[PDB]
Amino acid sequence: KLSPTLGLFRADNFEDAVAQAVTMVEIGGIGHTSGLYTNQDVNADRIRYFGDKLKTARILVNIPTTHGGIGDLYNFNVAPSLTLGCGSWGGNSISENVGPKHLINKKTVAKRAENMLWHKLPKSIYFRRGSLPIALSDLEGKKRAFLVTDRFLFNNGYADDVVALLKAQGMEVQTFFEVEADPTLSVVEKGAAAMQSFQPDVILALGGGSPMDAAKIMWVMYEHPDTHFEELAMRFMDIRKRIYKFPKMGKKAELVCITTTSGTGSEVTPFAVVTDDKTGAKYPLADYELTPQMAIVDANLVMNMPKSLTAFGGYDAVTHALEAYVSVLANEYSDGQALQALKMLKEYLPSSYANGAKDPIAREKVHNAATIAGIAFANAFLGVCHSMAHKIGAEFHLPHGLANALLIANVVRYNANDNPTKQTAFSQYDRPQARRRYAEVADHLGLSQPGDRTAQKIERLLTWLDELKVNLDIPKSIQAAGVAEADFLAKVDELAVEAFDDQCTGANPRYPLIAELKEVLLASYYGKPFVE
Amino acid sequence: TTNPTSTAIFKSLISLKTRNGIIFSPHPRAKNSTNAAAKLVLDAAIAAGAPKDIIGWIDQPSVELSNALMKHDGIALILATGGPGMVKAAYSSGKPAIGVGAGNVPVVIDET
Amino acid sequence: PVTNLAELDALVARVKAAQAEFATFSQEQVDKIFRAASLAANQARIPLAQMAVEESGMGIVEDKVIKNHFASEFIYNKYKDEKTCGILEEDDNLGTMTIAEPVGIICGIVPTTNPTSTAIFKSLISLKTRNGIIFSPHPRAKNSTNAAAKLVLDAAIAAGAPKDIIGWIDQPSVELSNALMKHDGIALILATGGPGMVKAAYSSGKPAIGVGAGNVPVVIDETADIKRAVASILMSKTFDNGVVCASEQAAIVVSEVYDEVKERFATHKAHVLSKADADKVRKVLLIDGALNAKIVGQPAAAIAEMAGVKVPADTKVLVGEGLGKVSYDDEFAHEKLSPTLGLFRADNFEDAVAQAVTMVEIGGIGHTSGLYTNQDVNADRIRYFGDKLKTARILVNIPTTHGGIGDLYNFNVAPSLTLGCGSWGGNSISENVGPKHLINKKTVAK
Amino acid sequence: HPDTHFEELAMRFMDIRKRIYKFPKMGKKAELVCITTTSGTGSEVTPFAVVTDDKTGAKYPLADYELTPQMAIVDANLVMNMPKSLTAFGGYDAVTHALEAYVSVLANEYSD
Repeated sequence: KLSPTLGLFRADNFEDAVAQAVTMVEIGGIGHTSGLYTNQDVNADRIRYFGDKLKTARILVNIPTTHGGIGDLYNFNVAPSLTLGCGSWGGNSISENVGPKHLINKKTVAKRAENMLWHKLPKSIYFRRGSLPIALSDLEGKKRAFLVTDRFLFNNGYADDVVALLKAQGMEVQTFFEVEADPTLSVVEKGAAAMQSFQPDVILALGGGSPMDAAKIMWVMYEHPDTHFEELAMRFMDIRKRIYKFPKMGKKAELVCITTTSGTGSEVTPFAVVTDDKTGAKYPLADYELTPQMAIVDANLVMNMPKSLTAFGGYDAVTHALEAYVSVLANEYSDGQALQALKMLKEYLPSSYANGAKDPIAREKVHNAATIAGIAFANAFLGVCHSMAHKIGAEFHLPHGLANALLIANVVRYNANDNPTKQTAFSQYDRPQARRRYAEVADHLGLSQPGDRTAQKIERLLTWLDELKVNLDIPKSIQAAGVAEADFLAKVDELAVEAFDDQCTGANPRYPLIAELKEVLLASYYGKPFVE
Repeated sequence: TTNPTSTAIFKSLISLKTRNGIIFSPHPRAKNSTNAAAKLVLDAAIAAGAPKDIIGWIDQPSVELSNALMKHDGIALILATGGPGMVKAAYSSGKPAIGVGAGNVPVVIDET
Repeated sequence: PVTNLAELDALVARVKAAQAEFATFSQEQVDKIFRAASLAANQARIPLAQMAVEESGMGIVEDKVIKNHFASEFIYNKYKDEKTCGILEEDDNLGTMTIAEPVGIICGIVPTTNPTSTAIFKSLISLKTRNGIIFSPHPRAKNSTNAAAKLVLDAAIAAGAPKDIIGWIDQPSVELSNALMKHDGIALILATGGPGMVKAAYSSGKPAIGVGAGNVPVVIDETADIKRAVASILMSKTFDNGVVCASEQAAIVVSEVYDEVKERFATHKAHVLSKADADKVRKVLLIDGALNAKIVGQPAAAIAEMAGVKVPADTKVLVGEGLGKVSYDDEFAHEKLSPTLGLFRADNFEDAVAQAVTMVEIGGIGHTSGLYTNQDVNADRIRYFGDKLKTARILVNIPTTHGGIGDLYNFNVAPSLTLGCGSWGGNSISENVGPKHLINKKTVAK
Repeated sequence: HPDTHFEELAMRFMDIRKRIYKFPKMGKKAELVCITTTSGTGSEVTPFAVVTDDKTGAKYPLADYELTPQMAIVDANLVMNMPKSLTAFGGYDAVTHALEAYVSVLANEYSD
């Protein structure tokens, strides 16, 4: 009306008035203002019942929709009834008051900049024969303790030793031996629930592979019972996306780890793998707060562990090392002890494989070498072969450590390239050429004639590994490993596609594509040399 | 015509905020006072170091002139308010536009 | 069966009521639906990438799969939990409650270039806004899109969702699209892709924002190192045959560093070109004057022979010289969206700047632009250039894409997509989309 | 520990391997963030300290692993301008540190 005139309605009830109101506003076509006159602290239900139905810009209760009462203004802080526009007429177009950002145009300029590389380690480690008593001697008043182990090893006269030493000053403990070859999404929560019933304050990780890392996982689940778990995985998938925060531990428990298998560097790495229960979805966890603060590397354990599981672990470590050195993530830092472990292993593998426990020299030597390898790729990530072998082990239940050991050969032949600039990225930046690096390894072992070219040294290198791995009595084609090959061909197709993106990604200097993986897989299965 | 004065100074002032240039379409009803304000505010601005003008406004405003500048290429934006019929032609421009208007403003009173 | 306005309007009513009582949900319960939907869309990127490979027709698989990776994870990490239900903020001192509320029914337009990522994107953010979304797949790429519609809705349903929140079209057709796009019940529309498309979108009398791009120029001065930029834009140029938004369209080279850059391309798979093959490719480049629609995502050898000339096979991109003229009529001036590029011969810094500004305006949308130069000897140059250029976004010594070594290059940035504007007109600096663009306000004063 | 005197901090803990018996008990109410500046000293990682007396300058060496700072940062921005041959002095100190360390009887495989 816009004039000193008004028409009224005769409403029936609260809801009748509300209906008439909504119907009345829509006629304007712009939701601007609407008013409620009512009792105010006997009726809140009414307040926001009414608020729920009405879509103006702005609701006032027991207030005139203007400016200027007594003194300052009624109401004294509010935009004017004008200044409320919208970019649309259409309907329900809730007006918004105007601001200079509606009158101003933007810029962001992003800068070019450099990155962060890394080297971080667990603080505390011990290493000898009979470490255990003298290692744990420094365990004063840490009062509650929890065991993580496997029923095979707990079944052996091993756990008894540590619980006795826990009684030595006397700890309230409980053994947990209820993990099989893998983290499951099933034991993890029962273990978490049991210990959080116990509220232990020290966690004892025992063994090889699955027992330790699953613990870590459910360990952290004790730290935050509140959160769900995907986003622990989904949020933190790999390195260098330090975005943004931690699940917040160091809290109410510490980690003391005991390896048993010579060949896994897991007990130092901040890594974990968990498997889903429908279809076994892989979930990789990787961030440095996962590193245990306590690591002990005794030997007493493996004098009696038989061949060639020895070989399996050693070959896993071997793979870890050679991939780590050539990794694009390789700083100078990992090169030192990676080279060290590689050099020092070449003598003590044949002896320990042939001799043990008659040779209580080579066994602990290769144990330490494997630990050093774990030190190495703790910062340099894995190679494509590693997750790919994860896969081959996955479908055919093949153990880790030898599955990759069947691959390494062709793998470096894939790296055996002069300059294919087909898919490589940023080649001449920090990684001049892998071939040279390999040759440095070769002559660095002295595996080369003083007068040689690179490729000469390279073939010497992988010949060395060839009959070296001959020495340890392993099949040379995966068919010789006992695999039905018709289905191999049938299912290698999708095997390769998941082999591509399985976190490899990957410091692999060169891109693979789906095709090359397939060539390599078939060549390795037949023991054929992948060469082009 | 309802608020020929406050709106003009409003827009002009916030424009000089945005380091802008503003063009005015006064109503043939209420233009002389609006143009007087245009003078006055520009004069204040000039006696502060402003460029010789930042205001434009229409003398004897007419519909075809309004459509011509409203469809002028050089203009970057338009600010309309008032009659519903007005802002709808404003939206019918293929150009960015926002219109300040209102609808029927209802109040309801209960027994309590 | 989605074919006629009978069943179209029926399903409109269906999803529309479903939104009506969907919008009544508490934040801490929609969150679970959120997590589950994100997860279940998250793992199976490989399938829809693969059957996108078959349905759409071109392109590279892993680019597609990891765009799905990046898109899903960006979306979730992008919007973990931001208060969108009920009260937003309170002033008990003045009794001013500010709350928010969903908008309504929205249509979604799916281009063939990214038929998958866009759909999940829109749908996921919609269930964020407690919305209902309608899809207009392209008759090219619809089956994979509808498969995604199934899959994501199935995840949502196995979380407590109303029986549907998706609508999508079977055998999409233009009249159906105009009917729903002009349907009364719809509250908004989200279009992207062809310039011609979003203009009809704006021609609706209804709120609309379109995600597009213009010709993306880069300029190179004498003080930059050649091989660096050469590298970066080979990676971007080759990305799935250069079909991503905000990708290379014009190479601007200052005077005396020119032929050396050119042989640097010649030292690589790029094929320079300065003869009648200019016309030989410009025919199919712009046949109808409207950007002939099968150069899209096609390999360099394919587009060379299918332009009529035979080329060394491993070549990656063809390079055009007949570009001394600067205007619309140049087909190199328009965007290419294929592993092809044309360059300029600039005279000085300011010549290149002028050509750049003239080049951008042709796109009509200020989206992206690139400077390759020395960086701490020239700041005057930096922001001289910054002063003249009005794209959305300036990058110096950087490719305008996503994914280098490790995290991303650059590792914190919105995608080249997701950048729309409420206007086409000119200099319309794109803004990326957010839920406040999808949510309505309230303050109640006490 | 404001309470204790200081000799026995030195007198009690003179070198390595006499882990007899306890700590002065820190990790307490402050943390350590260290920035080296001189290329050639590994002090900012070592749990070592040297203090000199005031009569005659009696040397007091302190050595035990809880002295290690939890935080170490090694930037370069610092020494582009530090002149020759103080560069050489630090580098040669580090050189000595290394060659002695390798041949030391305490040398495990770890330091090699």
